[PDB]
Amino acid sequence: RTADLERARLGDDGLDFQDDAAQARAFAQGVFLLEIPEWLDLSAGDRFARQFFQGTGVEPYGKYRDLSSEHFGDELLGYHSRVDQLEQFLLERRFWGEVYPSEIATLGEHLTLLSHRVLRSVLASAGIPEEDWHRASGGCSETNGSYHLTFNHYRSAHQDIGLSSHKDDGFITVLRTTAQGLEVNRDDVWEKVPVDPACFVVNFGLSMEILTSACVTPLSAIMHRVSHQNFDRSSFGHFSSSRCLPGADDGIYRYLPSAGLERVCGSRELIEENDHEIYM
Ligand SMILES: C[C@H]1CCO[C@]2([C@@H](O)[C@@](C)(O)CO)NC(=O)[C@H]1NC2=O
Ligand SMILES: O=C(O)CCC(=O)C(=O)O
Ligand SMILES: [Cl-]
Ligand SMILES: [Fe+2]
Repeated sequence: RTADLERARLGDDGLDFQDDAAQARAFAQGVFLLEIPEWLDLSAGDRFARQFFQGTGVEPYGKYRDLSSEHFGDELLGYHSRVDQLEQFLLERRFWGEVYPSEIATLGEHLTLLSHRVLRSVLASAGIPEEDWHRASGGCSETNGSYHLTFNHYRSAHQDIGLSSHKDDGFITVLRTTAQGLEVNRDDVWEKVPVDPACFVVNFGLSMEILTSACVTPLSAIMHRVSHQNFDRSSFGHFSSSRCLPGADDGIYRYLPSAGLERVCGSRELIEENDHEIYM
């Protein structure tokens, strides 16, 4: 029914779970709760998620409904109506300063540095050598990855599932949710993720699963979905991927213990393949 997730916070040494066993469960499941720093203001992001889809009559964020992928030269970006209840606004970090409201780009930057700290804690626990982190993470072990700040709205009038079962593409997703609907399939049973507006939900994407698939303790990309919503719902997430610019793709790698990194596919290629199976 309801998943019982481990809870972590970022501290002086990195990710702090209650004990080492709890960290191992969290990383093995591929999903856990992360305490939101008390200084971090999420209210503008919350408002953007409630407004982005409403058009230019609605201030200050409704106008982002009018920015489609054409305006960015990148089919992933801008406003997208999906086949499920979900509609989205997606923007990669290279456009945040120019295109997002200033306070929304600020939020994106805070989340990038928090996620960077989360990812480095995970890479260390996997025993991957530090000098391989940059290439293994497509730049996300520093701040050279591809980062999408993505706003979600579930149109409860559409007779669809909220968002189909899927795995995220990348290494780390930091998910901000304040209402029921998110479900996870940790072990062949769907379970509700408990709502705690004081925590983010963190999960691993396909790139984390590929990277660690040959390690002693492989880490999984959690299968998750959003159930059919009878009232409206919104949320947003920060997604870290191997640099996947249209002209500069850092590739997707698997770590072979005692050997090094082996290339599996392209970063954008993984995203296109994954977006395909999610929706059709
Ligand atoms: C890379 C980018 C686009 C790909 O789509 C995802 C995907 O999780 C989803 C469900 O939001 C697309 O609808 N969203 C992102 O922001 C990012 N990662 C995803 O997996
Ligand atoms: O809205 C949610 O809670 C989840 C959204 C999600 O999983 C995604 O956008 O990839
Ligand atoms: Cl609509
Ligand atoms: Fe997701």
